[PDB]
Amino acid sequence: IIGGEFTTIENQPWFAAIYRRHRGGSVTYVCGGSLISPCWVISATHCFIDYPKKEDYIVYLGRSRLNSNTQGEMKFEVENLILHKDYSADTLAHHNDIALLKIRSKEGRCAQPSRTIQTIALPSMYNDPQFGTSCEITGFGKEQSTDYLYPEQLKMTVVKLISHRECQQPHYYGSEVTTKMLCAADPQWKTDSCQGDSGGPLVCSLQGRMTLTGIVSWGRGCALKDKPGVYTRVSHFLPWIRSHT
Ligand SMILES: N=C(N)NC(=O)c1nc(-c2cc3ccccc3o2)c(N2CCCCCC2)nc1N
Repeated sequence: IIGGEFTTIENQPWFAAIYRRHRGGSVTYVCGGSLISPCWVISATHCFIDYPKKEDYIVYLGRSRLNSNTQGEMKFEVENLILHKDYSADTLAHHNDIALLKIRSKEGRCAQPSRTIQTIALPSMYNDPQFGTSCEITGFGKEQSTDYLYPEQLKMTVVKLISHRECQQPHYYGSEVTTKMLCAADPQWKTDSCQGDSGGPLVCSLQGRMTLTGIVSWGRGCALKDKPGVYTRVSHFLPWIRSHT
């Protein structure tokens, strides 16, 4: 997250931290995700497509820091890793960039909700907020495009939904953005998602309820003028989600 503010998991209790085990033993951060039911985390396919073996991954819920344990956190193995069959990537865009992780503990349990661990509601079909609506994004991604390190503390920021009509402008993304994507950005371009925020939540208030509107997917750079964050449009994938859970 470029700009924004540091936060703790209580603020975004559905946020899932996804890591990969390396051949050799080291464990590195991969991507964010969102808990949509006790046994299911939703994320982005591009996070896993290189290393698509479920045994390689560790998922934490209730975790506020990248490389230290948070009191009350829970750790899971990935029982199922479900990537979208119609995934495709070009130079920039990732199409159908959505993935489901079924989580199970060593002792065979799913998430136990708590102050730090809660599910997020999915939107109703083809129902998104109007453009200009402020939404929140959360993650452990880079604080500056040029940084080598990820932040140790979770962050969040606010971005505003941009219309399909504005996003498709040539100086924005042209035809790279589809109707199954959403664009969001800061009016000054000063705050944004970045590398390591992929798979995390874009959350909007929809009919007086915090709702998973988008999943962090791609962008050209981070916090660059005329280059919004692009998000998988969750309200266009409900049959896929319902079917695969
Ligand atoms: N909100 C956005 N505008 N953009 C995004 O969400 C986004 N950006 C980048 C991004 C591009 C970039 C270029 C130079 C330096 C750092 C960079 O990070 C990104 N990476 C991070 C680069 C490593 C491989 C993974 C792709 N993923 C995103 N999902």
